[PDB]
Amino acid sequence: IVGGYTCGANTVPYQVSLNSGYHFCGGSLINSQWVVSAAHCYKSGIQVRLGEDNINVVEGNEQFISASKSIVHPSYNSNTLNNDIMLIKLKSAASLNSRVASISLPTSCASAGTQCLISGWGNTKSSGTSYPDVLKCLKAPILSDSSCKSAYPGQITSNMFCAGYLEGGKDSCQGDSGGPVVCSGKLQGIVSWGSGCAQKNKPGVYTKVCNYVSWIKQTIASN
Ligand SMILES: [Ca+2]
Repeated sequence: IVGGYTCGANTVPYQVSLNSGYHFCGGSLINSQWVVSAAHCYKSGIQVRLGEDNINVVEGNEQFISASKSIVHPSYNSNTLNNDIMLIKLKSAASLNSRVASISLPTSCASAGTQCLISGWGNTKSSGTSYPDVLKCLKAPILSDSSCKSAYPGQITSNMFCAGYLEGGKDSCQGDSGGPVVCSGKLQGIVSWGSGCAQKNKPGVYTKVCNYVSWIKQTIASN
């Protein structure tokens, strides 16, 4: 399968579903008490759902935990989606196992051409509305900054990256907001935006997590 595929149950154990009566966004578990997501996913009364596969069915590996806190990045701009990152505290610590695991923070930024894993539940159709119910996966390289910016002129900042193919076809536009981009076992990206939807020269656009690591560590330790 060249593109969107079915991950397999609990193959991506750091993957979280944010629920407000429905699944509205994804997120990543970074330690037993904290989740990172996109700031554009900011909402009151979240329930964070861990160990999911089929989000409509109780399949036995779940943990359902209310969010106690959310902290949107102080420089988040909801017009440009610059600094599209938010931290979510769990009311109770999650219980960690094979299917519920934390993802490490990067120690450096990943380079262009690095193959990454993008995951989520969101829309599959470049042209229509089709929302599947088990965890979906995509493997794509990080594009060069040039390639990214020339696809979205004036719209890409240092705190963003693109991943995929300049011919489009395979993309995570609405492909599940808030969800992870993981490269070499490290969390590099957060599913942020993408003008169009898998259009020719319209990749996915991700929050460049490697710029925020000091913010994340300082903030979680203080909160
Ligand atoms: Ca389930």
